[PDB]
Amino acid sequence: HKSDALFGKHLWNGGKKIVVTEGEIDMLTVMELQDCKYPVVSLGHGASAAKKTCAANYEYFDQFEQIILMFD
Amino acid sequence: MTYNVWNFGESNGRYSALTARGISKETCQKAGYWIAKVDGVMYQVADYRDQNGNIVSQKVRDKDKNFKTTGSHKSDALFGKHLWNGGKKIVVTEGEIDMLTVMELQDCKYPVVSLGHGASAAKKTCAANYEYFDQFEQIILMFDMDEAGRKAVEEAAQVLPAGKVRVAVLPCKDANECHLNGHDREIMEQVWNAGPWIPDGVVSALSLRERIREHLSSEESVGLLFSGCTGINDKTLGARGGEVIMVTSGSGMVMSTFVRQQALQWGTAMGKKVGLAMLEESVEETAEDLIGLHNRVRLRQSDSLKREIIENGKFDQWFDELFGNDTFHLYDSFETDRLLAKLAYMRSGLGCDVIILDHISIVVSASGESDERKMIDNLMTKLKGFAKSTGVVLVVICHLKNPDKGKAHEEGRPVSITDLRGSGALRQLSDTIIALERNQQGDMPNLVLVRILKCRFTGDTGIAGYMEYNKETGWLEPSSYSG
Repeated sequence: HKSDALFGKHLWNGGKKIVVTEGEIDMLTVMELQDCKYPVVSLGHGASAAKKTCAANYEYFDQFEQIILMFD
Repeated sequence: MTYNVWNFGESNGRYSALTARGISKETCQKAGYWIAKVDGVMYQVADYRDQNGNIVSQKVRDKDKNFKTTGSHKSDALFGKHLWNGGKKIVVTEGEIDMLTVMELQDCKYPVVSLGHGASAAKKTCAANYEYFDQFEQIILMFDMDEAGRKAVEEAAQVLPAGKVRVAVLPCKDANECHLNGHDREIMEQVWNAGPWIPDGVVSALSLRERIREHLSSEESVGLLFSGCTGINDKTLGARGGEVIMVTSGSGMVMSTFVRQQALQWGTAMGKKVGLAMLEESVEETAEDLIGLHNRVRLRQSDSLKREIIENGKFDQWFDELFGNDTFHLYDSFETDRLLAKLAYMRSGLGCDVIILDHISIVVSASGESDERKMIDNLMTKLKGFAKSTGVVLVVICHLKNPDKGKAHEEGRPVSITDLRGSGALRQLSDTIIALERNQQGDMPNLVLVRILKCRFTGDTGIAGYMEYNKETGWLEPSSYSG
């Protein structure tokens, strides 16, 4: 479980907008409500490792136009 | 083991016309798009076969927009592939349905295959097939007309053979959206004779019509008029968005007022939201200086009046008056990259249209590096980038190095672009250069001159008018003056 883990990450390479949720279940949620058509990933160690997991992924996230942090 | 390939007949198969898509029955029949129905529900089955003819895999659909993939869908799957072994030209579409489309419009006489995992696996599916595709003279990539769809094309052509690739350009999302009442003839004009490219920054003029039109209406000739000296305006035609205005001069606080004044009238007379990064002074401080300036009184510079308006309610009144239109916002301090970022969110987040950055001379934080000569330039660019990239108006204040030649700055001495600080970046990257001179020991110690030192948009430059300091109100008033 590397310091840059994002659950759902492999689904999206680019886009106009990517929601990023705290945990896996919440990702599953946004992935519904949207009929799984847009991007959602969840924090790999979520909660506390928000800073590390994120900066580990600058490039990946910059692939999208706006990053919507939907945390607790 | 892996999901068995779906037997035709076993599953109640029919080669029926897709009435929903304008694909004929005869069409589905040739590419191998058949309609089964197993255990009750009716599925759409796409038959992927290798060049040898044998069915290697299936991609099955149900109504609601689900899937089910039979056989072994290898990393090189091309739907339609088995139909063409050679040719003068082969269209390559994103999905099965779009393949069925080109296969129509052409009476199924020429070659079309669709990507096996299409969308995202454009690079892999394609390079897997170098040999197969090289069997044709030119490869016409007819992918989706969106974000990821142009990307697909790019990654595709990269791995595809030599000077054969040409990009398809349709009026709508995909080749089928076109067919589904619209422009069959638009698809056609592409199959024959499409354009060339895997250029991520090269942009043929033709392909700019729309971007241009919308520009012409959006952005504005007489952009934001300098205040306090028609002249500045006459010669520069204002501060057009995405420009980078650079105010400079000698000891000029004159300079820091001038900018301040502008901030003022842009954020009040005009509707525009100003953003201020006054790196010299505090955020409280500059706010005061605005309020006082807006009320034509030297506010900070007076113990008595401060007290007076705090008590007589005039402060909360003036403050509301000036500020309460959420129009001014200030960067408040205590890096380069770090600054630039803040400035950006002013633009992007709070969406101000002017950012005034008072005093470039202050670089600040990332210390192990030589000449401010060099670095001044590095910043300069990021700024011009920020500017043009985002269309914000960026006024940038900047202070002058000091002659070594005879007459000083307060001796009026005029300034040239050579006279310029930096080591070229500003002397370059800036669109308009306004300088202000002030011979503070002379005939009019309060008279200040305004050179336009440069102005891309017009190139009309030179002396552009005079102003006079009212030591009393604090304003750079406009003045009568010439020869």
